[PDB]
Amino acid sequence: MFDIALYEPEIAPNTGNIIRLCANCGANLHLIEPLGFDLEEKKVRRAGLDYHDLARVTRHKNYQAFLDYLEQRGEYRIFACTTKTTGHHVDAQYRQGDVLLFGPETRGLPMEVIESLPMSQRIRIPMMPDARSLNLSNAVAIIAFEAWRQLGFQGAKGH
Amino acid sequence: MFDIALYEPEIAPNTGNIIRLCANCGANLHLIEPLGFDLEEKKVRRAGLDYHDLARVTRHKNYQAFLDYLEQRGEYRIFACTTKTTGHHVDAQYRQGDVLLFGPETRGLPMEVIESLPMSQRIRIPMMPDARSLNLSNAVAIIAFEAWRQLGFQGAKGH
Ligand SMILES: Nc1ncnc2c1ncn2[C@@H]1O[C@H](CSCC[C@H](N)C(=O)O)[C@@H](O)[C@H]1O
Repeated sequence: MFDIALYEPEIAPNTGNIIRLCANCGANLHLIEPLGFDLEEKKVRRAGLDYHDLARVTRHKNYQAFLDYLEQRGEYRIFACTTKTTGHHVDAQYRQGDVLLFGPETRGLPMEVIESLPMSQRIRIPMMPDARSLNLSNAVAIIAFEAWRQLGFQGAKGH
Repeated sequence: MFDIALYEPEIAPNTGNIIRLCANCGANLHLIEPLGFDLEEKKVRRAGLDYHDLARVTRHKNYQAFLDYLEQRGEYRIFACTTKTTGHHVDAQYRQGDVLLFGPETRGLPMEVIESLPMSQRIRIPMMPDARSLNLSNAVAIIAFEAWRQLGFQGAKGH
């Protein structure tokens, strides 16, 4: 129903956490190369997963490959998840086909990518005043579960 | 505000993640001993933390020490994150003074602790069927940011 996309993810445990999370809320996961890690079976199993958990995972050679993929697939909206905007994750009206795009742990999303999208499709999780940024998988968790809430948790156990 | 409490946390990176998270949303963090790890200065620095992040952290000898601390301080409600209930994190009405209680990664909260609280104060995060459990930090993030949302993000940058 909606997808999650990591731009050049750097830290493996984060991507592990985000794979569990996508299974939990039923999102597909997009990893835009280059990655700071391999999905080697031995590291994947050490973190309590296996090859079947990596079915929702699609790799792309670069950002433009990722855009070409979405166009040739169906209707979509990209949301740029960044500290560098004024609009909250709760003020966006989410819908089937949306893509939540997240920046790398260190540099964050490139200015060009964020600027390619209108204000309405840029979203910041509120933070205490003396705070620089959330851990990547925490940001994905928060924004993913706000989108899912707005979609009435379509497809959840007992719901 | 509201607080977060970890019952016998076992895995260090999770608790590191959760200390950053408490600073980011301005919650106090309660660690109920025994822990599965030491908080040695060299591991704390390796995980990108300092004195200021560790001021938010209060340790308790056991569950009852944690309860004694809370009643010596004012009104409070404990909310337990558990799979053993029907109520979603969204369906609870959170309020200033509430405490979000989380079980150890490898064990979950003791039956007795969950049973000590009424149905309304037991909460589960929605899950798609037959999905691996969330990383503990992500579960804390989801429930913490729902409580914060209901409190209109009191105290966030520019509020
Ligand atoms: N408050 C917030 N709102 C929205 N997304 C956030 C966020 N905090 C982190 N993220 C997401 O998590 C990614 C990794 S954090 C990167 C920021 C970097 N440490 C810096 O100095 O700026 C971000 O690019 C963004 O997509």
